[PDB]
Amino acid sequence: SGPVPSRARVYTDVNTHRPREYWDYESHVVEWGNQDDYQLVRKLGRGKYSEVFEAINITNNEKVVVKILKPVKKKKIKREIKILENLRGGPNIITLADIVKDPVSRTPALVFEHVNNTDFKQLYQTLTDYDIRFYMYEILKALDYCHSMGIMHRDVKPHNVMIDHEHRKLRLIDWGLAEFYHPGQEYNVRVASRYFKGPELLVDYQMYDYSLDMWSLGCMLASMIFRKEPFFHGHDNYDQLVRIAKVLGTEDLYDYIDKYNIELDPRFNDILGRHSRKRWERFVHSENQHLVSPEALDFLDKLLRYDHQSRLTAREAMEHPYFYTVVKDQA
Ligand SMILES: O=C(O)c1ccc2c(c1)nc(NCCCCCCNCc1ccc(-c3ccccc3)c(Cl)c1)c1ccncc12
Repeated sequence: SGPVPSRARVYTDVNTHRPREYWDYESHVVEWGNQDDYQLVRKLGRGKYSEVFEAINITNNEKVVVKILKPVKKKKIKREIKILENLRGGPNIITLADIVKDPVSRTPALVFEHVNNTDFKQLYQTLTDYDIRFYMYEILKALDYCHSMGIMHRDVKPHNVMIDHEHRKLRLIDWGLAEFYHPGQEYNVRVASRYFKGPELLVDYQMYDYSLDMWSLGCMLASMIFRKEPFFHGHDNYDQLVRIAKVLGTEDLYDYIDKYNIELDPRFNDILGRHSRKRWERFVHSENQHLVSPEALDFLDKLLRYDHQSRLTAREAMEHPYFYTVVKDQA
């Protein structure tokens, strides 16, 4: 008869109450600066939609990052631009500094603030239980902010979180998959990295909301405190749901399906099976116990839920006991 609809249980109407121009990005007009103000120094990394360079602004001699965009639909470029401008200034959101086009190739590029990225190779062994709480809280500062601004990020993952540990500075980057939230809108489920896709993505439930981001955050936290990168190591989109089902159990998954009347792809009909809801203690071992704790496991369990309505919000997460220590130190 159809899927049951869903509404975000926070920030539901934030966008309706704004002027059309806030979220109607398709009609945004963009001011292309001259790429010749910036000279590229070196390639800092590529990806599916872009390549990133360290660059220098020749007018003020300042270090900077230029993100040249591989061809995407014109709407998506305006979308990312509109969203960085609405989010500009917000806590731990990367700052868009300029929007330039190349003179000859006419290909567009966004110019961002430079962040001395701390080497994550040596950062994986000098990570204390406090540092994970501290930097997890910084991510929620940014997630709660953009959720409160009506924007879901949809691509939270390690490669999209930068840390300058020297100065305890964190930045949430790549907003090219982010969208505005609009009650009742149906979204594209083919988003995010495969290991961070939320169950609502894998069962093709299009009416999701900010809580999508909390699942991803739960996948990161789990890989951190258990030192298992990635925590749900599926071999494709279908098996990714099975890898989740082997940890969360099937009983809750089929409950979720019935609650929202989601019709399950028949490809799933013979690979899910019957699996119990495991206990988090299974994943705890000598090399990772120094980060696992009763609070962390409680906080993790309240993030990784099938039903997107029941995951904590970003604001609820900050008020969890897991962060009681970093919240007092910020005083
Ligand atoms: O496209 C954009 O908008 C954009 C904007 C600006 C920049 C950009 C892209 N790309 C840059 N270079 C790409 C490098 C890859 C990121 C490295 C991943 N970082 C691991 C990592 C560590 C620790 C944790 C963690 C989590 C929880 C608790 C403790 C630690 C996590 Cl989760 C991940 C860049 C460089 C310099 N300046 C600006 C930008």
